[PDB]
Amino acid sequence: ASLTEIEHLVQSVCKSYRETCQLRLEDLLRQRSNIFSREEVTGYQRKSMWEMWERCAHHLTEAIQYVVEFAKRLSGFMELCQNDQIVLLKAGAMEVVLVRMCRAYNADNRTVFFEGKYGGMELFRALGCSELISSIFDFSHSLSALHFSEDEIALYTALVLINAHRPGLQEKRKVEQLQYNLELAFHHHLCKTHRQSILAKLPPKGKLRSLCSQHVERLQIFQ
Ligand SMILES: CC(=O)Nc1cc(-c2ccc(N(C)C(=O)c3c(F)cccc3Cl)c(N3C[C@H]4C[C@H]4C3)c2)n(C(C)C)n1
Repeated sequence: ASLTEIEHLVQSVCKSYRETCQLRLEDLLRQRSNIFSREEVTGYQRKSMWEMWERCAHHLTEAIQYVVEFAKRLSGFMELCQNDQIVLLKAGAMEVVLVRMCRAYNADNRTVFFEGKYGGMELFRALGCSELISSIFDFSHSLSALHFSEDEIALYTALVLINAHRPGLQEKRKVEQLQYNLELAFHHHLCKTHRQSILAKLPPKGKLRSLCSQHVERLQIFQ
């Protein structure tokens, strides 16, 4: 599986990402100045956990939808069997959602974009999940320091999803072979862009898994 050919793989992945990222980077950057007032924040803090949750769960389900679209446009993903398609999405999707959040986060003032404006962690107080929210803000913050280009995220999240060590896989070797080509592609694009430095700054092995184990833990869905 050759080199001119991983060059096309890099371009292609980067395109799928761009075609499924839901909010454009430009808009997020532009809207940074648009912050929630002291009153608009109080409004959100007054609502019940249940209304926050509805709003949050709808935004998540749309985001997952986009992640699933992204996967479906990566080379070879659609050629894997259905059970394997599912096992990779079930295991990675919310991890990708989480990494995609860092583009909507603003290290200047510890704020994130949500429903048309930018807001600190206190916006989400009726959820009663200060610990979890707070550790999402910290992961988003130490990711914002890498100044991850859009293409690096696309390649990195392609590797979040395409992972042959997910328990449950049945054609492991065909996943391995997609994963390998994607790893080379990321490496090679880092070398083309002089950005090899970022490989050592990326989430320690398992930081993402365990933040997702913790996140998936709220099924407020049950009620
Ligand atoms: C336009 C818009 O608002 N989009 C939007 C909003 C959310 C969104 C949707 C849901 C969440 N929250 C709050 C949760 O994922 C969540 C929950 F629903 C229940 C308990 C704990 C958590 Cl973190 C958050 N958080 C978590 C952390 C406070 C920041 C932003 C963010 N998303 C995600 C798909 C990226 N996209």
